[PDB]
Order: sequence, then structure tokens, then C-alpha cells
Amino acid sequence: GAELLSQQWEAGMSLLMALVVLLIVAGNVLVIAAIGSTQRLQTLTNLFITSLACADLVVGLLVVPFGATLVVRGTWLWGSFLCELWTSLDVLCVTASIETLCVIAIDRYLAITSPFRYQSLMTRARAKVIICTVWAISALVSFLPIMMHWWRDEDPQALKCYQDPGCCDFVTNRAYAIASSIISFYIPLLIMIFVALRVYREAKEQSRVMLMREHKALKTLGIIMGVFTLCWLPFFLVNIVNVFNRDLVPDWLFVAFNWLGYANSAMNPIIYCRSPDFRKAFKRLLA
Ligand SMILES: CC(C)CCC[C@@H](C)[C@H]1CC[C@H]2[C@@H]3CC=C4C[C@@H](OC(=O)CCC(=O)O)CC[C@]4(C)[C@H]3CC[C@]12C
Ligand SMILES: CC(C)CCC[C@@H](C)[C@H]1CC[C@H]2[C@@H]3CC=C4C[C@@H](OC(=O)CCC(=O)O)CC[C@]4(C)[C@H]3CC[C@]12C
Ligand SMILES: c1cc(N2CCNCC2)c2cc[nH]c2c1
Ligand code: NA
Repeated sequence: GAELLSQQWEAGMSLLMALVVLLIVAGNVLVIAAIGSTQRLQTLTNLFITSLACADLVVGLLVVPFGATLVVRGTWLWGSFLCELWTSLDVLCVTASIETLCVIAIDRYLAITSPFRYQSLMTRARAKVIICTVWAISALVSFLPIMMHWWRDEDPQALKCYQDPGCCDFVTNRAYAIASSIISFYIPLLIMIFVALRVYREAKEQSRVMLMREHKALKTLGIIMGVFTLCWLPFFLVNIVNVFNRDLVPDWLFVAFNWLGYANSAMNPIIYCRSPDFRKAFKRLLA
């Protein structure tokens, strides 16, 4: 009964998790292979898209598999070091993602308001430095506090979990909860929204065919930004609400919002099918 039920559950979740992993990895490798093999998709903006696809790829190859083994098997099987490395990679990927989205918004703002200054200022070498900087800053605010144990609580519940090698709950003190949320998420969220609204306004104040084609690409970028926020904002809101009251949102919806967050990593490849050029590159590559 209990043994038959767990065998049905384990088998069915293991399949669902495989499918998620496959969709994230196939979809983002396509985005990277498309850009890497299509001279027409090799715009500076798409270098940032590639960076974003790497963040999602790392979620597919490392973050989600590990998290699946946890959801499926009902414990952490890989020891305390890997538990921390895994959390680190989790925080890294969300941080790098939202920071990259921020850079993309800024890139477009400059492109739209000062096309000429942009032309000369913005080159491939600089696009690469920009990308490395975002990963540097993300690595900095992700790994270091986590390997320093700045996130740990002394709660009775927190201390239980820390000793137990089967527990890889990211149970953190309130300071870290607020600090890391603000630094990894909310600040770059606010920047991205502010700059995105400015790019909207500038698009509205803006031959005719070329403008509708540009605008369609902008709206694509708008969509990946909006979906990212929808996918992660709930998690991070619940993260703050927990600091003030552990009992206002049930654990299950906190775990739900966590997976909704991971689910975002499978979405961009699909959204990029709004572009003829991406669509054609995807069809050619799947051969
Ligand atoms: C285990 C964790 C820490 C993974 C860390 C991975 C990063 C080091 C990856 C993520 C995004 C990658 C970047 C994504 C995009 C580019 C653009 C790329 O420009 C190109 O020359 C190729 C495209 C072209 O110009 O045709 C140079 C590599 C670079 C900076 C990559 C360098 C390595 C990065 C930062
Ligand atoms: C590094 C740059 C980009 C960010 C600059 C923002 C900081 C100057 C400020 C803005 C809000 C401040 C935070 C506001 C609230 C908190 C929660 C605060 O309260 C507690 O956690 C004590 C509660 C408890 O331990 O029970 C800990 C400091 C912290 C993170 C503050 C740290 C300093 C912050 C991040
Ligand atoms: C970035 C990503 C975070 N995560 C998002 C996905 N689940 C793991 C944790 C947290 C959690 C607390 N602070 C965070 C900062
Ligand atoms: Na533990």
C-alpha cells in the first residue's frame, strides 16, 4: 500500500522531472546553437541572450537534476558539500539571469535613444566584458556568503537540518533572507522595470515595416522579462513574508513557487519562436 504508492509516485515524478530537464536542456542548447551558427542572429543583443541561455542551461544540467533527486527520493543523497554547492549554483543562476535581463533592457534603451552613440560605444569586446562582469558580480553575491555560512540560523529547526546529512533545506536567518533577496533579486528587478518602461515610452514616441519588425523584437524581450518576473516574484515575495510570519503562506505553495521559478528556464526558447529567424534556425538544426 505505502510501498506500492511510493513506487507509483517515484516512477511518475522521475518521468516528469526527466521531461522538464529535457525541455530546459534541448530548448537552450537550441538557442545557443542557433545564435552560434546563424550570422544573422549574431547581434550584440543576442550575446546577452546566449548568456541568459547559459544560466538556464546550468539550471537544466545541475540545479534541477539535483532538486529532482530530492523531490523524488525524499532525501538529499549527495552529502553536505554538494548540498551547499547546489544551493550556490541555484542562487547564482537567478542572480545572473535577472542581472543579464537588466543589461538587455539597458542595451535596448541606449540603442533606441542614441542609435549612433550606441553604434560606436558598443562593440563585441565590450559585450563580452559586460557579460563577464555580470557573472563576476553574481558569483560574488552568491558563492561567498553561502560558503561563509552567513545564511545560517540558530533556530531549533534550522540546527536539526544542518546536522542531518539528508536535509538540504535552504533554511536561512532573516538577515540573509532580506539581504540576499534585495541584492540578488529586488534591486535588479526594480532597475529592469524602470528601464523597460522607459524603453516602452521611447518606442511609443517612435521605413514603417522596419519599425514594426524592431517593435516585435522589443516586445519579445518584453515578454521574457515579464514572464521571468511572474515566475520568480511569487517565490521572492513569499521569502520576505516568511521573515515576518512563518504561518501566512503554506509550505506547499512556497515549494510550488520554487519550481515555478525553475520552470522559467524552459520558457525562453519557446518564446523566441516568435522570431522567424529563430524558428528557421531551430527547424534547420533539428534537421
Ligand atoms: C558552474 C558555473 C559557475 C558555470 C559558469 C559559466 C559561465 C562562466 C558562462 C555563463 C555565460 C557564459 C558567456 C555567455 C556568452 C559569451 C559570449 C561569447 O562571444 C563569442 O565569442 C561567441 C559568439 C560569437 O561572437 O559568435 C564569449 C563567451 C561568453 C562571454 C561566455 C563566457 C562564459 C559564461 C560567462
Ligand atoms: C550592496 C548594495 C547594492 C545594496 C545597498 C542596500 C543597503 C544599503 C540596505 C538597503 C536595505 C538594507 C536592509 C534592510 C533590512 C535588513 C534586515 C535586517 O534585520 C534583521 O535581519 C534582524 C532580524 C533578526 O535577525 O531577527 C538585517 C539587515 C538588512 C538586510 C539591511 C541591510 C542593508 C540594506 C540591504
Ligand atoms: C536567490 C535565489 C534563491 N533561491 C531561489 C530558488 N530556490 C533556492 C533559493 C534564494 C533563496 C534565498 N535567497 C535567495 C536568493
Ligand atoms: Na543538512
